[PDB]
Amino acid sequence: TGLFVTLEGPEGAGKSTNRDYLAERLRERGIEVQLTREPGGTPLAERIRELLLAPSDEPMAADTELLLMFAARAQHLAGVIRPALARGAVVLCDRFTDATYAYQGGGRGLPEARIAALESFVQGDLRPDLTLVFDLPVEIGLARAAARGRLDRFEQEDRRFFEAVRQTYLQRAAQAPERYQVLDAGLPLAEVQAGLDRLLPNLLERLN
Amino acid sequence: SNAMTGLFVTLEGPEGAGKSTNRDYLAERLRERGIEVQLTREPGGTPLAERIRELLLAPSDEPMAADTELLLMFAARAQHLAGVIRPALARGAVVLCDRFTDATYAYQGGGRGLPEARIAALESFVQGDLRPDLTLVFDLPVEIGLARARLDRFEQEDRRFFEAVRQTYLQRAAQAPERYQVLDAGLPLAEVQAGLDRLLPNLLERLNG
Ligand SMILES: Nc1ncnc2c1ncn2[C@@H]1O[C@H](COP(=O)(O)OP(=O)(O)O)[C@@H](O)[C@H]1O
Ligand SMILES: Nc1ncnc2c1ncn2[C@@H]1O[C@H](COP(=O)(O)OP(=O)(O)O)[C@@H](O)[C@H]1O
Ligand SMILES: Cc1cn([C@H]2C[C@H](O)[C@@H](COP(=O)(O)O)O2)c(=O)[nH]c1=O
Ligand SMILES: Cc1cn([C@H]2C[C@H](O)[C@@H](COP(=O)(O)O)O2)c(=O)[nH]c1=O
Ligand SMILES: [Mg+2]
Ligand SMILES: [Mg+2]
Repeated sequence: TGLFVTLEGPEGAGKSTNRDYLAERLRERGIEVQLTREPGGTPLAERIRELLLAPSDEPMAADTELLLMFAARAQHLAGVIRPALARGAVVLCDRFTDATYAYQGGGRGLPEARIAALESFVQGDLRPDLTLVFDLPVEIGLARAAARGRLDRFEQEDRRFFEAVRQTYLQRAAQAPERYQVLDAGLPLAEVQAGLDRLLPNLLERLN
Repeated sequence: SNAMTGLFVTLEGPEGAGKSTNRDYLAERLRERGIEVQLTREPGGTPLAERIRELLLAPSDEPMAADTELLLMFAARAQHLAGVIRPALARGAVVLCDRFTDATYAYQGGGRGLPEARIAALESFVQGDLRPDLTLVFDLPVEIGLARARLDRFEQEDRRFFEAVRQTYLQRAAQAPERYQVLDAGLPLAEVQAGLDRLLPNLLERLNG
């Protein structure tokens, strides 16, 4: 009886920031909210995250990257997301399978059909009830993120990779607007959050 | 490098059957004949695949979902295939691989109860049409193997789990006998190894063919 909401977008778009904003808006209204993120969300899934992000002189096969992302997702679904939904909680999840389509499909060039096969394999028919896409020019997000220290495997990638990621998110949202809301994350944060405030009534609608 | 066909041999069987011992025995016999061998094992075989092995085998208070276990096994396999197995086959090596996808059917299918069709789907997903040229099944009563063998996640399972493992290997071998050889791993090691000596000419025939 819960509601599954995911947050998506390029690096530095404001996913993590706005996850916490939405959580407070919901919690102050007396709603139980479970916050989580991918890859990760459980101790084992966090170990898989570490493998996915750590640079190595050994190149990771694209299939390995895809399978690890879905292995972490399977564990996270079983351990956190499904139990929260069964409790009737709102789950706010920072990244989910749209990120796999964007990064592994758009970025890595893996066929959409292969990603879809694993989506069905891991999730069955489970999909987010609502996905918020925080869209902006990738360089603006990269500048906000201001990566410091050793870059992780995805931070190592070039602009073409991240542009493909961005465009894949937009393409997927355009094909199923009933499930997606695209926010202009290039707006000042106060304006992005006003946009979120305006979606609140509907979110509650889907929820109840 | 050299561009000739190699041979993909896998070794399978219940816990303590003698897979690892006999992989090394075969390696020594082939190297005595001056044949290039690539030794490897699963899950593992590359730095990343070995980190995945660590997650698969280490006990934890957090239950690992069966789907997670299956996907991790195949993620390690994808990396291993790309990094070690395919290149070895392309340069004409005999790959001697301690466990491969038959173990997935046996442990994740027989043991865990995951549907065979789901494992088959991932097999095709990860391997395309690639299968071992020869799979050696070291078969014996599970209690004998266990009495040979701190325990990892799989070693902690019960006897019915291990019987399912054993029987799954035998079933798969019976269905595709052109690809499998079942050895009686309950014999003394020297007799198991005499059996391996006896099959070496056929192994070499597959390598040359
Ligand atoms: N609309 C915005 N305008 C200006 N700065 C923002 C905006 N959204 C987020 N930021 C800032 O950008 C940085 C990255 O935000 P973050 O939520 O970590 O992004 P993500 O999780 O999408 O990578 C943070 O310092 C955050 O305060
Ligand atoms: N046929 C055999 N008879 C007696 N002992 C054996 C035999 N095969 C292996 N062993 C011993 O049993 C133990 C497990 O062998 P190992 O090769 O590690 O098995 P596996 O890799 O199949 O678990 C080792 O101590 C090994 O020397
Ligand atoms: C969830 C998910 C994340 N990723 C990447 C996006 C990010 O670069 C990284 C996670 O970083 P993040 O926690 O800051 O969002 O993992 C994928 O490539 N595929 C996926 O399915
Ligand atoms: C290769 C593989 C191994 N396993 C298990 C069998 C063993 O208990 C364990 C590997 O340990 P081992 O080195 O002794 O063979 O992994 C699976 O469950 N599925 C697989 O696909
Ligand atoms: Mg973030
Ligand atoms: Mg062994």
